[PDB]
Amino acid sequence: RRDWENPGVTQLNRLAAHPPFASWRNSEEARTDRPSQQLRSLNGEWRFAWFPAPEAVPESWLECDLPEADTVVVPSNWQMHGYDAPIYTNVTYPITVNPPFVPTENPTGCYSLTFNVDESWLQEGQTRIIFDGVNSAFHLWCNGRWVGYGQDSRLPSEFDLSAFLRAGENRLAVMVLRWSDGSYLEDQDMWRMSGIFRDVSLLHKPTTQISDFHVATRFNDDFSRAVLEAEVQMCGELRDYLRVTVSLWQGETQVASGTAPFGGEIIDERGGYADRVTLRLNVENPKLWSAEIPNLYRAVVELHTADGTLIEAEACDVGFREVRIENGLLLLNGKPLLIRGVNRHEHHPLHGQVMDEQTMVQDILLMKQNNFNAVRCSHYPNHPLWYTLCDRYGLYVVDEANIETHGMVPMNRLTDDPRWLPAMSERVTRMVQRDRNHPSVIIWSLGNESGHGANHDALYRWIKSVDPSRPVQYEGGGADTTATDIICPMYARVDEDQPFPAVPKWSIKKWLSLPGETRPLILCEYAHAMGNSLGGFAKYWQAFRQYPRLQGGFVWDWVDQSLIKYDENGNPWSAYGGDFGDTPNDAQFCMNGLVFADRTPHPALTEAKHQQQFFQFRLSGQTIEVTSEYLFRHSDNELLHWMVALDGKPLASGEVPLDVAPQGKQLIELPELPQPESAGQLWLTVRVVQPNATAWSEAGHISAWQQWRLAENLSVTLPAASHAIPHLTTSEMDFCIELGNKRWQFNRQSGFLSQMWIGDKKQLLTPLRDQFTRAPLDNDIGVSEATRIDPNAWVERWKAAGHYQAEAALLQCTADTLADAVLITTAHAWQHQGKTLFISRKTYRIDGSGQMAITVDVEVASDTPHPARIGLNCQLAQVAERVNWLGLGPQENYPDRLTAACFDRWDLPLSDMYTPYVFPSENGLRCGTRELNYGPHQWRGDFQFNISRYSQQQLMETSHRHLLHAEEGTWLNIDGFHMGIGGDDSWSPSVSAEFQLSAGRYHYQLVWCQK
Amino acid sequence: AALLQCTADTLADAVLITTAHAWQHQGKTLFISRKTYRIDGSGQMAITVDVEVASDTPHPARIGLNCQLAQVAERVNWLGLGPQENYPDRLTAACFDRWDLPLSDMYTPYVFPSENGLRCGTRELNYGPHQWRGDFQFNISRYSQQQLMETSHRHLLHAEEGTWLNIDGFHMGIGGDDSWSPSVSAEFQLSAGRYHYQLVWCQK
Ligand SMILES: [Mg+2]
Ligand SMILES: [Mg+2]
Ligand code: NA
Ligand code: NA
Ligand code: NA
Ligand code: NA
Ligand code: NA
Ligand code: NA
Repeated sequence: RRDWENPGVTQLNRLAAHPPFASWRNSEEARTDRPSQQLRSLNGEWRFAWFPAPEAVPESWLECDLPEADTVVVPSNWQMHGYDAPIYTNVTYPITVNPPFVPTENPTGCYSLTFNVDESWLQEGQTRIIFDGVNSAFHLWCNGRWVGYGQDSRLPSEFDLSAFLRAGENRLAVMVLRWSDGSYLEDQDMWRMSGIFRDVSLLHKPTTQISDFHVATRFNDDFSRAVLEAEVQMCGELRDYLRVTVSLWQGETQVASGTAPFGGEIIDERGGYADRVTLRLNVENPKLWSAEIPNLYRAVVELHTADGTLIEAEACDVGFREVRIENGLLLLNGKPLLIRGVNRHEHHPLHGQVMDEQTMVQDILLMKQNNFNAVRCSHYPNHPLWYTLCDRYGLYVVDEANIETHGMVPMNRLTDDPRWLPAMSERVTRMVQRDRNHPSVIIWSLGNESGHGANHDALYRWIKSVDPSRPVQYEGGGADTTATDIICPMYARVDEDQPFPAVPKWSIKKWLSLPGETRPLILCEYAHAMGNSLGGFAKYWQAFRQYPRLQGGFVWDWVDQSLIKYDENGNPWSAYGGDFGDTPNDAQFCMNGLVFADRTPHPALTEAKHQQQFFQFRLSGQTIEVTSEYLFRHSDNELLHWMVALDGKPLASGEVPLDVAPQGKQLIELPELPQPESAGQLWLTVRVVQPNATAWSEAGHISAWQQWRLAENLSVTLPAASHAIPHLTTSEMDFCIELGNKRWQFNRQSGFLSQMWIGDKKQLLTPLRDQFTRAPLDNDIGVSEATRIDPNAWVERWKAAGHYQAEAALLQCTADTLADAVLITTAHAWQHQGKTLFISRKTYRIDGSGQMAITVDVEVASDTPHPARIGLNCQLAQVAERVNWLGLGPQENYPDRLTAACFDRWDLPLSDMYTPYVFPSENGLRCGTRELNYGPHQWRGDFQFNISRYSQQQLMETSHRHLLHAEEGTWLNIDGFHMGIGGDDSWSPSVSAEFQLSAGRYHYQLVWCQK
Repeated sequence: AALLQCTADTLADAVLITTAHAWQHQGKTLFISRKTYRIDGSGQMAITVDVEVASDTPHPARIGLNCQLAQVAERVNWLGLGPQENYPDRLTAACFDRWDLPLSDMYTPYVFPSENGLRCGTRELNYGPHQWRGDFQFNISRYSQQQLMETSHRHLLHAEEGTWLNIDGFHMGIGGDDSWSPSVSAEFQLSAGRYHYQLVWCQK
């Protein structure tokens, strides 16, 4: 029948979808969500054999275990065990586009498991098996007998095993197909794996059972009163003595309880559902649920007899919250939301796509600690535990159907095809039937990148029909089609329009007011965090706050999809597309996260935390205006800590308790501040600290911060008169300056400071020369390849202009002696094939104080691509342990991504000045620095810089970070100016005009001396 | 202007004059100006200017130099934005080219006198025997900033001796969204803290 090549057959003998069941036989246990004897786990060691195609599987395998098979762990992806290679492809399907057919060489995983079943389970009731996740299709045999078939890799497939099992030992045989017609609906930008990668369990239910139940909560005008409505459905034999009791608990305190026999109200001319019943419970002053305060209640559903005998119990956590769109705004419990969200794939560096509680909790904590309050299930229903955690920890979830047909041409070829409506409907309907009781889920999504087809409109309507409690969104077809209640574009920019044909990406501000538009706009994806990114992040947030209908978005995305491989000596390294022999592939585009695969933060995470703060501040005189962006909670676990410092020197600090109501304000006046001892700039820094621990944070957690320049006192006092005078020594080849223990050497042919001495030690490995380029960032590269060059990408424009091959032509080099110093003057012209790209004019003034003032003035041809930077560099001879500086820090920061950094005195080990992006590039920069100290060297001025053991050349020539090798000495890069990193997207120039080096003529000055 | 430094150095083919001033008021240093004047054997005077503006003082109306030339010519020839008066936040209509106008046209007769006649993006200015080169903004007329500031009606203005010249490295926006509250957009307020600009003065 080749059921895996027919979208008309997505399952065989599969049981209906429903909310999480456990069939407790004790109510108290259901109330506490404790383990159930009726819900067993079959996770653990299984038998597994790999085959190249289903036709290669031996018939003996159904009856008897294969001796060639290995014992492996389940759940898991067999690619992670190395049976075959995992594939990373973005848009292009991993298989030939020829729906509904798949390759004949279809990797087949044969899993089997011998397990016990107690006679008590077979003597009464129904025993079903549940597969939470099987990629991508599979057939099922129990004791040699065929049971059923299933598709859709991201939702549970359940079958009734009652007629197949026997008391004692039993053997399951599961044949998993890597590819199937269902693969055409699973073209998400991520690794292509397969296997039984989610929990497998055994559930026993009484013959007469609770087959389904829906929990709803509607409120009155001010939410002071609510009604919990619970529709319960049963299967089995109807009897008058049967009853359904639904009780609601708030902790240990029972809040309400209701009981009733089956028999619903009249529905139509044929009557009503005799097998259903709706219980309604009133609740006064309910504790509302929100990401701010995740108050949860427990709903216990009991199926029993009128005499009081319990037959079975189910239950769920209930969160009293209302989600509705009104007058253009998405409201939660009547208040307009501000989505601080992120897209999150289920990815583990070692386990692939198998999730575990530990990892889920770790992601959630990091998210809430960094001011995220929402997550989007990109792009499929998640592991069931994920919704439980979000309910409890408090995160707004967008539940997304497992539907993506990005590779099709056009994108909606399948979604507009009625013969694919069935397969699509199951992926949407079975998702709703499974998660509709989770309060964390506030929005349903019809899928991702599948264009806009009629099937979308149909399913969009189906949801609005079955579940009115949640809005429905979908981005395909233009982000604003008839299949979405929310304008949810991906990578739409703040002010810049991208008028693509048929599916343009308008600036979000303009989008809201297009003629006739009135819906709220929340980007389903924005701020592509690939590599050194998130430049311009602060621009979205400024907009979200000013525009009521710009209600935020979900950053793309949470964690890099890098995998772990081992080298020749067992050393692990982060691998990406193509590193497994997988081809065609999309290399590093699988790494777009705010954190590395191991959950170690990327520098951009801190920018997100800052911009996403819940407290806004304003300064006026000595009064700080604190404004809360919370919608429901008072600042009951926050205190404001202020600190005034002069050029890094702490001059005064204090603490004030924060007592601000949601959306309210608090005025805090600072004490009379004492005038600073010397000259310099006074800086004010405030921080919001949570004194007490929470479920998601430790005591002392900093949730927000801000800075302001206070009084500045310009130094107007001339330094002491030098004692000695620098001596100049002109020679055919050099201009040497001597001053005590110091020696400066300027090569007259190159016109560069080729060397410096402090006593007997040389200070340079490579001369100090100008630099106008940088090792290409992922955003500089885009989709350009050696095979497919993108002339539009920044990297290509620089290469094409000769920026990386520019050779300096010495125009002038003269030496002059002053009354108290030696003045060296140079002028270089960088040219490429007769084109003068840049002209550098400098003057070095070495005085008796032993200081070398470097004054630089650059000219950049208006018709050459704006340069990546304008500074100097050199390979210092020394290698120190610490790096001390006065500027923006402590973490890496760039022009368009430095709002999170603060100005102060920072001190870090040299290694922290290097950001280990898997794909190497220019990194570690720190802007707005007035003083830098390394070893015996000190540079002063107003510049940005990066210092490490890796030269820009090595960084741009190396593909993986583990292949880098510390160079001799330390490479220093001091820039007077540096281009922005961009990041609105990573496949087209995204550096905003204000952050491009286009002034034409640049000036900057540095002073080098001993610390 | 409090003088902090004024030195002279004889070079291989020129004389270098270095100065440093600090403008104060009530013991507060508003701005600091550092310059060097380089005069070579060609008779050209290269002026390098680097200013510091206290971050806590209101952003200055402009950053440049001014003086009253003894000269009084009839024409003003320049290579920059023109031919009409243009300011940083109102120069889109101006075009870059070689303009040549009568001195009076370098003056805008606003009934209520104020700073006027400026021209931006100028790389070369020619007046009488003088020529200034660089990348500056400028206005030139027979009325001083002081007279314009103290005179209520344009008909009460009297032509001063010689010609008043204002060469700006940077000039604040004029604004206009309204005329009863600060309206100069942030990007047009001189708030960088440190400014640099250079000029070359010569004859012919
Ligand atoms: Mg099928
Ligand atoms: Mg895609
Ligand atoms: Na697990
Ligand atoms: Na908003
Ligand atoms: Na990607
Ligand atoms: Na508090
Ligand atoms: Na590279
Ligand atoms: Na006046």
